[PDB]
Amino acid sequence: KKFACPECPKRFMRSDHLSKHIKTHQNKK
Ligand SMILES: [Zn+2]
Repeated sequence: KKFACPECPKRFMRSDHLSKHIKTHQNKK
């Protein structure tokens, strides 16, 4: 529900710091 790294079952309260986190899930490529 809401926004949150769809890759890992975590929880966040924003889209900025939340996006930067998912940025490490797709290193390069
Ligand atoms: Zn994640």
